[PDB]
Amino acid sequence: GHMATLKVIGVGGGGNNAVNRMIDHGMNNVEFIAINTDGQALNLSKAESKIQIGEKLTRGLGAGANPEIGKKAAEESREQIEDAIQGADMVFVTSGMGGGTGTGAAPVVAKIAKEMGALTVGVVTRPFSFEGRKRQTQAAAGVEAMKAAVDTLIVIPNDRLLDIVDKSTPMMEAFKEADNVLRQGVQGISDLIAVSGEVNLDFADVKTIMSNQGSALMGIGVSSGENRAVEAAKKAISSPLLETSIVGAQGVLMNITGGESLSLFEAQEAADIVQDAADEDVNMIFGTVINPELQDEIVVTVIATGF
Ligand SMILES: Nc1nc2c(ncn2[C@@H]2O[C@H](COP(=O)(O)OP(=O)(O)O)[C@@H](O)[C@H]2O)c(=O)[nH]1
Ligand SMILES: [Ca+2]
Repeated sequence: GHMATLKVIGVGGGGNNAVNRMIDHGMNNVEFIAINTDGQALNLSKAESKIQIGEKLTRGLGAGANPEIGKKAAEESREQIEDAIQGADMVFVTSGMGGGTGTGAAPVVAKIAKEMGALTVGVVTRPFSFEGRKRQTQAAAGVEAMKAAVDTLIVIPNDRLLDIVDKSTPMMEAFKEADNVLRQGVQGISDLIAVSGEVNLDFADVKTIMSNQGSALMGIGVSSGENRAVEAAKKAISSPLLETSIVGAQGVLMNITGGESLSLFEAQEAADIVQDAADEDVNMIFGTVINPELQDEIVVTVIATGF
């Protein structure tokens, strides 16, 4: 055996910027892979592994808003993509839908990951409405192709970022908020793999919840004090940036981490928050971790599928 190998793959411009920001944030025990047609951008990537696709197609330029070029680029470079993926137990593919490279290449990358045996999760954005109808239609086709290629898919409509900014919030700060969805999803899985919990969840439970499902939610909530478990649970399933909310989820992996004070009653409260918000008879895979380093803080991690 071995400790489950996680890789995060950015595809196209937005995907590679997300990768750069995650690397800078400080994510460890995860392999980052940068994939792009655009050689200028790739040269500035902080990823250990860089794959320039479509060298013969684009000659180092981007795909110029043509998803067919992105797709053919990924197909041209299938063997480099396979080699980069090799060894992964789980692959996260992140990309902004609507352009030429991500829209076409990301679903090929996802297909390669899955056909190689990796549990494959996509986290992708839809374009802002101000970008126009063609962009939205191209992105929609990209989303549908991603859905057909991944085990689970998380979609972030960029329009939702307009819900969390004020008129002065810098664009890059809004982009960082979107980054949180993938980054915390990855970190929650990394944490599950690395610690043997008092009620343990491991990579086999992640596979059960995420394999061949469709839409997904991945969230984390942290709270302290009086109603900390309910508050943390509510935060975990809060989805202002998510196309897919908790509502309708029929399978949930939920892990609760706390100090020695973590109460049985609290654990039930948190479970009930998730079950009630889903408004379904949820099949739960429940975990608990006692970290005595923690004091009054409680952390609730949720992965929801089965929509
Ligand atoms: N949230 C977010 N969205 C992005 C970012 N970069 C690009 N986008 C979105 O992604 C779409 C495609 O852009 P890009 O990834 O550069 O295109 P590509 O390189 O040709 O695949 C754009 O239409 C934007 O909606 C980013 O850093 N954050
Ligand atoms: Ca564990």
